[PDB]
Amino acid sequence: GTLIRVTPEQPTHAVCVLGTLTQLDICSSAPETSFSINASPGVVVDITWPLDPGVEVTLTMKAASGSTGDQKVQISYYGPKTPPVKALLYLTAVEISLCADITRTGKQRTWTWGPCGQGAILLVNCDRDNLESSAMDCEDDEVLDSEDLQDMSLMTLSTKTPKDFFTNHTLVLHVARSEMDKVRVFQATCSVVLGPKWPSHYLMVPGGKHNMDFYVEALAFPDTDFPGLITLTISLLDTSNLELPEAVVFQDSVVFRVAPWIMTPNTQPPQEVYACSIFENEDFLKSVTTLAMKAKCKLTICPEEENMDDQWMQDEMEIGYIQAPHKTLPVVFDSPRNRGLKEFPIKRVMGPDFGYVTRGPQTGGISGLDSFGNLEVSPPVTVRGKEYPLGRILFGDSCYPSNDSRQMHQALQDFLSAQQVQAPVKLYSDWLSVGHVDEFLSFVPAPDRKGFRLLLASPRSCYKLFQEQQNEGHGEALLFEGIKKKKQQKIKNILSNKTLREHNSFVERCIDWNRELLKRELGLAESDIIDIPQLFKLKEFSKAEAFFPNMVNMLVLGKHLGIPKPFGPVINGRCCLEEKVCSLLEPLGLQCTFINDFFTYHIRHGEVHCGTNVRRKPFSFKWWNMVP
Amino acid sequence: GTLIRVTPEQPTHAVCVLGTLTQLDICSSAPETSFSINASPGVVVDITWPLDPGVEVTLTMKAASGSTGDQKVQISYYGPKTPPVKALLYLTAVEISLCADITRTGKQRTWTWGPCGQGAILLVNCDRDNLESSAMDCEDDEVLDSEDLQDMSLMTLSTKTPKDFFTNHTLVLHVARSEMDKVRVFQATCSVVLGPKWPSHYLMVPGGKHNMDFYVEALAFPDTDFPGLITLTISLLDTSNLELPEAVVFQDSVVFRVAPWIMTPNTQPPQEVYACSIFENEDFLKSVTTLAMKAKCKLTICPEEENMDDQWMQDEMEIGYIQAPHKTLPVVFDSPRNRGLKEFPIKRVMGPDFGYVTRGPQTGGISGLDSFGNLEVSPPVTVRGKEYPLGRILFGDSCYPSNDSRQMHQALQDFLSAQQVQAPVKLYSDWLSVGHVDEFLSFVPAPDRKGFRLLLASPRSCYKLFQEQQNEGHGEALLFEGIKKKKQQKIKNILSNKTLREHNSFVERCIDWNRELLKRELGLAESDIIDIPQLFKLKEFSKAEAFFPNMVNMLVLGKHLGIPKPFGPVINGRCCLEEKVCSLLEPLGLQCTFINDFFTYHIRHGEVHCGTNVRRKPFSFKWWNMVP
Ligand SMILES: *CC(=N)NCCC[C@H](NC(=O)c1ccccc1C(=O)O)C(N)=O
Ligand SMILES: *CC(=N)NCCC[C@H](NC(=O)c1ccccc1C(=O)O)C(N)=O
Ligand SMILES: [Ca+2]
Ligand SMILES: [Ca+2]
Ligand SMILES: [Ca+2]
Ligand SMILES: [Ca+2]
Ligand SMILES: [Ca+2]
Ligand SMILES: [Ca+2]
Ligand SMILES: [Ca+2]
Ligand SMILES: [Ca+2]
Ligand SMILES: [Ca+2]
Ligand SMILES: [Ca+2]
Repeated sequence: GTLIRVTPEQPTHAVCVLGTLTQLDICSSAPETSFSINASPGVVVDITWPLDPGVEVTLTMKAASGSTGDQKVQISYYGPKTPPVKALLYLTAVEISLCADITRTGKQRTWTWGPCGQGAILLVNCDRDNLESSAMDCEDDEVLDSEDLQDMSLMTLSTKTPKDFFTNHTLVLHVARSEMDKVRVFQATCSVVLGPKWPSHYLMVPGGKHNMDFYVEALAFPDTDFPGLITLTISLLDTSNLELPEAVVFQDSVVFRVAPWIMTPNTQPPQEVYACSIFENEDFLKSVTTLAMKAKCKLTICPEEENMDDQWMQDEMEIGYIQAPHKTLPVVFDSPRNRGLKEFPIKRVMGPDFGYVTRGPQTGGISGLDSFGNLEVSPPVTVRGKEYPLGRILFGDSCYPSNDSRQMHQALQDFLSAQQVQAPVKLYSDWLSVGHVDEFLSFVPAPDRKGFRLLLASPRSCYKLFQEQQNEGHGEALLFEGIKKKKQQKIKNILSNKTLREHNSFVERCIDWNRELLKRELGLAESDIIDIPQLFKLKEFSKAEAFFPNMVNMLVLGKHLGIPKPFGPVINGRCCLEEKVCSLLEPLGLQCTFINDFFTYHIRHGEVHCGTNVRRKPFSFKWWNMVP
Repeated sequence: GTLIRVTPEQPTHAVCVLGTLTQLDICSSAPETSFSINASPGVVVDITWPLDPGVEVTLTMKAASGSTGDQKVQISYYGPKTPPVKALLYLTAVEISLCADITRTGKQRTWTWGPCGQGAILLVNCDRDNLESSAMDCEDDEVLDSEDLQDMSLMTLSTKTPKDFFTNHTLVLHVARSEMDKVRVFQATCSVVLGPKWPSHYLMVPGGKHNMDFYVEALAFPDTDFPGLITLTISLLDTSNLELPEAVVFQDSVVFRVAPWIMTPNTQPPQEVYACSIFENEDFLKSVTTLAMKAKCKLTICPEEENMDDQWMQDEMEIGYIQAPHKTLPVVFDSPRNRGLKEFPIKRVMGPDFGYVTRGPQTGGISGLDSFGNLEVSPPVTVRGKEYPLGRILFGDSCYPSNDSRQMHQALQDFLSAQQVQAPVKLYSDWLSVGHVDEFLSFVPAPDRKGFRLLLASPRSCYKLFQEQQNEGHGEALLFEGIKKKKQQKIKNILSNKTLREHNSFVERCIDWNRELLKRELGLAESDIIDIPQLFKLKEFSKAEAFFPNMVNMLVLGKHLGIPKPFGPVINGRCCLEEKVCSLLEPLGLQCTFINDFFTYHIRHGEVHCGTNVRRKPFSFKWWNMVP
C-alpha cells in the first residue's frame, strides 16, 4: 500500500511497482468543492467528483515504463466560479518480483502447511559433495562444486524497469539478523551475498529487463530456538537525493521452511544394510550378507580396524532423510554415545548426497538411552482422525524421573520434537538393563490391515508355549539344546521356577504398559499386534535381560526377516520357539531366517537388530503436505 | 486404559482407578468354546457368550472400595460336555483425582485457548511480598509469607481408598526434568516437594478419604526456549513386591500455562504516574502533578539522589501486568539500558504485589532502541477478522539491517513475541536520532469509532498551518516567541527554507511508511488517524530531531493530555500550533495542557512522554480467552 500526496503548487514524481496498491490523496493539499481525473492510457484510475476526503482514488499500471515519468496523471481542481487548476503526477512503473518455488513443484505472505498451502522448501546443506574433504558443504562461504547447487533452492529476482532506472534507485537483498546465522545465499546471475557475516547486500542490477538467479542453503535444522522459517526480502530504495538518506519505496519477501530430518520405519523397503566385523563373528556376517542379497540391498561392513571392537551398529547412528521438491537425500543422525564406532558416521557414511547431523554433549553426560537402538519409528498411522502419514517416532524413557532413572538427553528429545513431522512418543524402556525400545518391540510388513504388524516380546506367549509342550508330554525337552558351553534347562524346571515367573510377570507388566500406550498413541487394535514368545530375567539393579536370544530384536529386510536363533526346546526335530514364530509370521508372507548370535552378540546383551542398521527408501508422501 | 489377564489356574488381583477404562482378556489363558460373567453389584460389566478374542468385556466400578479385594468378578469357562471352570478376579476400586482450576473460574489432557477451552493458569511469582528484602519470592525454595500464597495456583490431590491401601501402594508427584527449572510446588496438606532440584517426590498419604492441597509457582515467563506449559503428574505405584521394582498402575496430569507479561495502551485508565526531579525542573513537575491530580492518579517521583541525573523515566521501564483467575498484579519490565535510573525498578517499583522482569545483556551490547520509549502498545483492534483484544505491541526498528542500523536487542524482541498475546509489530523508527516510536506516534481515547485515535506527527500539517497563516497576513509571526534565550524565526523564512522543506519531505516519507504499516497491521482507516502539526530537522548522520517541542510525545492521562509547549507563532493572542492541536483534540472531549519542557527536556532530545511513565488498569478481557 502507498498513498501519494498530489499538489497543484508543485508537480509530484513517484514510482509504482506492479501488483501493489497505489492511492491518491487529492483533498489535503487542494485549493479553495470539485475535481476531475484524467490519466494516460497506461494508467487505470478507479473511483464529475466532489472534493470529499472519503473518495478513494486508486491507480494501477498494466505494464512497466519505458522511460522515467512516461505515465501521467492530471487532477483538475475546479469550482462554481473558479477556472480549473492542475496538479501533475509523473509515474514510473516497474516490475520487481522475488520468485521462489512456493507451489513446491520444482518450478499470501506466509508459509502454510498442506496440499493447498504455499511456501518454498529449503534443505540444510549437510552432505559433502566436495571430493576429498572433511567438513559439510555449508560450513564455508563458497560453492566448491557444481553438483552442490542441486542441494540448494533457486530464488530469482525478475525486474523490468527503464534503462536509466538504477541511476536514482538501488535494490538491496536482506535477511533479519535473527536468521542470518541459519541461511547462506549465493548470487548466480557463485559468490556469497547473504550469510552469517552479512545480513544485507546491495544488488548490482542493470535497467531494462533482467533476471538474477540466487541459490540458497540452510545451515541449521529446526530446533528448540529455531521454528524453521527463513524470510528473505528485497527492498527497492530511492537514492535520488545525494544529501538525504536512502528511502524505502517497496519491499517483497519469500518465506522458506527448512526441511526436517525424517526417519524411516521397518515397513519401508530397505536399500543398504550396515554391520561390523569383529571377534569370531564370520558366520553371523554370512547370514546377514545372504539376507541382504535376498532383499537386494547394498552391504557395508565396518572393519575391526575402524570399529575399535564396537559391534553395535544400531546404536551409534540412525539413517533418515531430508526432502524438497528439487532434491531428496539420506541424512545420518549421529548419536552422542561416541563409542568405538564414533568415527563411522563422519568418515564414510557422510559423503556425496549423504547428509550429517548430530546433537547432545560429545565428551560426556550421556546414558545408554542415547544409543539409537532406543530410537525407532512406527509405520504410517491415523489416530482418531489425525493422520501421521510418516509415522511417529518412538523412544524409551522411565515412567517418572528419579535419582536412579535414565532418559535420552533432552537435546536429542528437543531436536526430534522440533522436526514436528513424526510427533515423538515416549515409551517405557528404562526397566531394561540396556534400556532400548528395540528390545521389546519391532514392526514388520503385512499384506492386509494397515500394512503392518506390531511385534511385542511376550513372556505370556512363551509360558503358554512351554505349558502346551509339557501337556503334550515334552517336559524333559531342553532349552539351550545345541549349545555345548552352557547348562541346559528342562521345560518342567523352567515352568516350576517361581522366581523366574515372578520376574516375567513384572516384565509382562512393563511391556503391557507400553502395549496400551502404543494402542492409544498409534491407534492400534489387538488385530494389529502379534506377541512373540520371549522369557526375561532380572539381574543387576533388578533390570531386565533376555533369558534366551531376544527374537523380537530382529533385522527386517522387507519380507525377509533375520531373527535371533533362540536355541529353544527341540520337539519333533525342530525348536518349538522357531516353529511358533514361523506359525505367527509365515501367514503374513514373511520369511524367517534364524541367525546364531549367541556367543557373539547375545552374551554381550544384544542381538541381530543391535548388531546391524538399515537405510530405507524415503516416504513418497511429501512432508509439507502434512498438517501437524 | 488397562487390560487385565484373567486365568482359571491362579486368581488375579488388581486395582481399578475410577474414571479409567478397564477391560478383560478372557480368551488368551482360557482352557479347552463358551463363557459367562458374574460380578458383584459394585462392578458394572458391559459386553451366554462365545470364546472369541474380539468380544470386548469392559468393567467399571461406581464407588471406591472399603477393603482390599471387596469387589469380585467370576468368569465361568464351560462347553458342550464340560462342567464349568472358574477364574477369579479380586478388584479394589480407588479414587485418584489430581484437581486444578482448569475452567479458570478461581474454583481433555491438553491446554486449549479460548472461552470454551480448558487449562489452569500459573503466575510467575516475580513480585516481593516478603517485607524488607531484595530478591523475588520465587528465587528461594520456601514460602516466607502467608500473603505470598495468594500469587500461587492451588492444586489438590483427592483420594478415596481402603484404610490399608498405602501399605502396598505409593503415590509419587512429578514434573519432567525439562520443566523442573521453571516451576516450584509446595505441600500444604508449607514445604517444597517439586522444584529446580527435585523432579519427583513420594507423597505421604493415609488410607480412606484424604485431601492434599499443593501450591504452585512459576519461575520463568514464556520465552524462546519455553512455550509456557508446565505439566504436573501423579503416579500410583504398586509396591506389593519387596524384591521387584515398583510398577506404575495409574498416571494422571494437570497442564498449567504460565501467564504472559502484558502491556497497557494509552486508552487504558491511568492509576499511577512516574517522573524525576532533576536540574531546575520544578515547574515541569508542578504541571505533571496537577495533571496527575486531575486524573486521580497516585504520583511517584524519583529524586536526584537516586536518579544520578537521569530524567528519562519513560526509557528504563515499562509497566505491564500478569493475570490469572485468582490473582492479577502489575509487573515492571526493566530495560537493559541501565542508565542513571538503573536501580529504580529494582529498589521501589518492585515490591508487594508488584512484579519484576528483565531481559538482554546487562553490562553492555545495547542501543538506544532498547530504551522503552521505543516500546508501546495499540488499543484493542480487529484486523480483517482476527481480534487483538489486548492490542498489539509496537516497537521501532530499521527497514533493513545494515552496518549503521540499530535494533532493539533480539532477547527483548523474542521475549515480547513469546508472550504471544499482543503479537508485536515492527515499526520504522531508526530514522530518528533517538529512534523511538513515541517520537512520531501516540494513542488517545475517543468517544466514537473504535474508542481511540492514532496521533501521528505531521510536517504536512504544520506547513499547511503556517502557509494558511501567511496567506491571512501573519508572515512575520515568530516561531519561538516567549523564549528569550533563542533566535526567533519568521513564518515566511521557515516556509522559504528549501533545505528545511527537503528534510521534512524525507521525514514525512518515513512517517508515511509507518502510517501504512499501522493501517495494515492494526486495521486502521484514515478516520482513525489524526495528524499533529510537527516540523523536524536532520542533524548528525542525517538523523531526525524535533524542530520545536515534539507535541505528539505527550502524557495521556484519560481525557487529560500533557502536551509539550511548542512555543509557536502567536496569532490573535495565542500560539497557532496550540490552537490547531486544540481544534483537533477538543472535539474528542480531550483536555489539552501545554507544559513548558524546553530547556529541561527538549534541548536534551526528549519531551513530556520521555520524562514520565504511567501504570494503567489491566484489561478486563482475560488473555486466555483469546485465540492467538
Ligand atoms: C539391542 C541393543 N541396541 N543393544 C546394545 C546393548 C549392548 C551393549 N553391550 C555392551 O556394551 C557390552 C556388554 C557386555 C560385554 C561387552 C560389551 C561391549 O563392549 O560391547 C550396551 N550395553 O550398550
Ligand atoms: C522520547 C524519548 N524517550 N527520549 C529519550 C531520548 C533522550 C536521551 N537524551 C540524552 O541522553 C541526553 C542528550 C543530550 C544531552 C544530555 C542527555 C542526558 O544525559 O540525558 C537519549 N538520547 O537517550
Ligand atoms: Ca559450501
Ligand atoms: Ca551439498
Ligand atoms: Ca557419535
Ligand atoms: Ca548433494
Ligand atoms: Ca534405531
Ligand atoms: Ca519463596
Ligand atoms: Ca509473591
Ligand atoms: Ca535496567
Ligand atoms: Ca503478591
Ligand atoms: Ca513505553
